[PDB]
Amino acid sequence: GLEKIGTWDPASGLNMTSLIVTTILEEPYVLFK
Repeated sequence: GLEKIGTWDPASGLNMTSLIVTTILEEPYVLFK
């Protein structure tokens, strides 16, 4: 039936109700040291 679903009021509007760096192994950008 008719149920309240939230309020309205003029101020409040309508109030309803270490970094893991993954990479690839690829020379020469990232090779295994």
